[PDB]
Amino acid sequence: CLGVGSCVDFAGCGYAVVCFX
Repeated sequence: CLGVGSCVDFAGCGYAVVCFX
């Protein structure tokens, strides 16, 4: 869940700057 749009964190926001984390 971040303001980035490269990947997703699936933390409710649906935005992650990484996919390996």
